[PDB]
Amino acid sequence: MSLIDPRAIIDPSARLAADVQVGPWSIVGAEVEIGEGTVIGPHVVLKGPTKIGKHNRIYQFSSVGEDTPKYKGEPTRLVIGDHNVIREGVTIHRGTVQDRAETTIGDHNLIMAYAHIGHDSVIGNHCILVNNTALAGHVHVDDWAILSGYTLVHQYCRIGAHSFSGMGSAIGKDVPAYVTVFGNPAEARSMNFEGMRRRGFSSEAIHALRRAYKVVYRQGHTVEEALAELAESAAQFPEVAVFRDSIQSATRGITR
Amino acid sequence: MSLIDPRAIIDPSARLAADVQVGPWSIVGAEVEIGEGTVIGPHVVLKGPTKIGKHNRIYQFSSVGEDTPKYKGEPTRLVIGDHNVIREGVTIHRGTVQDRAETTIGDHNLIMAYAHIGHDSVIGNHCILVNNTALAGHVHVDDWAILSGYTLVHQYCRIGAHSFSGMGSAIGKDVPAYVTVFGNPAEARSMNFEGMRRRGFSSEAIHALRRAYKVVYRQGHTVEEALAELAESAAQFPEVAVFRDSIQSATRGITR
Amino acid sequence: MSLIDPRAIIDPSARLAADVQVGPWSIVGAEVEIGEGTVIGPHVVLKGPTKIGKHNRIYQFSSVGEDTPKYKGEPTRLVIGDHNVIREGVTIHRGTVQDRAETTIGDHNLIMAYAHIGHDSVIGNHCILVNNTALAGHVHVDDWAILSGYTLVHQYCRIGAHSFSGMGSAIGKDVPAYVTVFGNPAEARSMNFEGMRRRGFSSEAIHALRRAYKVVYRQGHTVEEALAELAESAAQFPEVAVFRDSIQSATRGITR
Ligand SMILES: CCc1ccccc1OCC(=O)N(CC(=O)NC)Cc1ccc(-n2cncn2)cc1
Ligand SMILES: CCc1ccccc1OCC(=O)N(CC(=O)NC)Cc1ccc(-n2cncn2)cc1
Ligand SMILES: CCc1ccccc1OCC(=O)N(CC(=O)NC)Cc1ccc(-n2cncn2)cc1
Repeated sequence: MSLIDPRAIIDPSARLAADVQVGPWSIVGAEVEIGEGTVIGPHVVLKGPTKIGKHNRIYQFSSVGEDTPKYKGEPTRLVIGDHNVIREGVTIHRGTVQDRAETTIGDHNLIMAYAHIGHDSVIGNHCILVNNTALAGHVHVDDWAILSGYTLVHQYCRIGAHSFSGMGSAIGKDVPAYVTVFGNPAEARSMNFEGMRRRGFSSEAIHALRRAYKVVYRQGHTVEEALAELAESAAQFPEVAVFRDSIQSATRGITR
Repeated sequence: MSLIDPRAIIDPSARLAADVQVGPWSIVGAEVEIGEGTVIGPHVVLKGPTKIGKHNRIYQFSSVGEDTPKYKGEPTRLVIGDHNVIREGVTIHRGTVQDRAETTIGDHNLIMAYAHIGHDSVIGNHCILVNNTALAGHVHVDDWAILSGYTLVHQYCRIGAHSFSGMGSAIGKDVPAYVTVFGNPAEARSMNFEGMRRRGFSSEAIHALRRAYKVVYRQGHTVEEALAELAESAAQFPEVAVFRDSIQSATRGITR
Repeated sequence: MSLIDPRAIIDPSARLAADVQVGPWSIVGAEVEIGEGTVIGPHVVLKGPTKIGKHNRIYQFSSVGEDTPKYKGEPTRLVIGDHNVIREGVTIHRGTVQDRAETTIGDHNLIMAYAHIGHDSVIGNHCILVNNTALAGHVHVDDWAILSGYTLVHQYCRIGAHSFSGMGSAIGKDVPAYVTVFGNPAEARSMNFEGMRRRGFSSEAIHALRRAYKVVYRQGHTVEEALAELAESAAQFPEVAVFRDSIQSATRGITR
């Protein structure tokens, strides 16, 4: 009946909205802030400084807000947005504040059982990290990306918007927006046309993206050559600009 | 010491046989039925509608009977047989009743630490799912199959009786009965002759199965041509019929 | 306030040093011995016969000292040294005493989330097992080895001192000291020069080891031929002797 179970431990410094639910044997640690409509299951460990937004769901056996591995006492933070689902056994680490490297998760994400979000990672909105996906640290996952079960992501990799990885992919380089990748080591296969159609992209945009993939991957061009050729299409289609920008911001080279 | 620990939470609608043991801080949810001689460890989450048979053992940090990912309020079920061992951290999801697709586990299975059994999967008898094996959903695992640690199985795949996967195999196609598969992506290597000898298969049946593997994999035959060539041997040896039948029922093609 | 939380369960046969901390809902099982300065987190399961040394930290949802898979009642043990960190969800199994095959962990090790240490495994000092690394059983990990996230190790493998595995590596053979291995199946790539520099190895020692790698992997020599050509260098440099000794004691062959 009581929203906060009497068997839960709520640190005196934690700040909760009035309707937050916390299950039995859960720990809401010092410096944890939890927003309206959030439901914390039983057996959850929350550590701070962490901000959890509204209408989130965190399942049993999760450890959210764990320590970042420059100096002792350096402020760190984890920020989670709204309408996220964090399934059982998920581990999420905090990130450093002063260098703008906090760990941050946006809205409407689904982080499935035993997934791992390493320190300083940034997840956008509407992403899906399937069971046991592991982000080593400093990984950027843009909107609508889907990482299938047991995908591994090397530190500093960028996962483009609407990209997709096959199960067991081992990502060591950047994944451009819309690109589908598979295997260990991951290799580019195609584009996520299915995702584009579900998102309501025009047939013209999809056609421009199919041509864009060919320019980058099938016409023997260098990254510099491909970027120069994409400028025109990118200026005309915002979806092609999303693709072009992801190749431009690749620091680890692109997955091929 | 009381069989049902006073620190566990037992829903009034749960039905436990008189000798059932439940450890501290476990939750036995509504519509969970537990049979004679079953031992639930501490820190277990059981959710229903779920039926657990006799003489099972469920270890700590497991979540058994989690929600399946057509309509709101559709009755779903999980059925577990007898003499099974579900180790720490295992996750098992329920499945839909209406279409006869509930999640089902038979008898004498060993489901090792952090293994995942996705919605609508069906496991037979005497199977071994090693640490972190993950069945995406709608997977059928036939009797005596052994999936080595960290094996990944794509949705709708069928794992044949007495088959074997090496550690870290990523299975995207059906695995015929007796076949040994390895790697990411999985590739067929041989037959599990060691398993046949442990089961007491005759020298004649083993010989016929060795010839059958060659018909399918080493003589350039198409699946259709292979199935016709095995017809005679399958009528004479029930074990060859198991192999032929697994290739016949392969909807995603066979692992090569 | 109290060092042993009143919500923890301490078996009457367990032996703890006076200053041991045990968090809420943790179970310190029968025949568990815990040394000075060790901190057991909440939701931890410790099973014995197990010895845990001094200044260790064991995190939530870990199962340490679980049963090993000759006869019923054969004495089995797990021994952990000092200054180790065992992160969330780690599973560590005991090993047999009679044949001197107990599971042993030395000092200053870091065993990261969901790692698995199988029965009869031996971990030295200053090792790092990254998230979800799994040692099947009977694995020997020598000092300073680093196994990246999701590394899988086959039973009976030896991981040499200062060696390194890339994320998702599937190790089926021995890894010589200082060697870097990657992929599924694992392949030798180079030497851990970064590790050598962190240990303050001389310029001569770092150069003799680079020469040693070439003798074994780049000059078309057989193992017996390579061991002969290393004999002179091993006599002058103790670090080359460590490399030579790991190749000489390889029972499953060397990773190539
Ligand atoms: C074997 C590893 C594994 C383990 C567990 C699950 C799947 C696994 O591999 C398959 C996989 O990752 N996907 C395919 C699949 O299961 N589709 C349903 C991608 C995927 C896409 C979307 C979603 N969800 C969207 N809302 C809820 N879930 C789920 C998965
Ligand atoms: C590194 C991944 C990994 C992680 C954990 C364990 C093994 C792992 O890989 C090895 C593996 O999966 N097997 C080999 C092995 O450990 N044999 C003992 C298959 C196997 C066959 C049978 C059993 N049983 C256990 N109880 C009864 N049967 C266990 C394994
Ligand atoms: C995706 C799998 C994965 C999952 C989780 C983490 C990393 C993962 O892969 C990367 C990886 O395993 N390493 C690279 C890396 O993260 N370096 C910081 C090796 C490594 C080396 C040293 C240490 N630590 C030393 N002291 C404390 N930790 C950590 C990792």
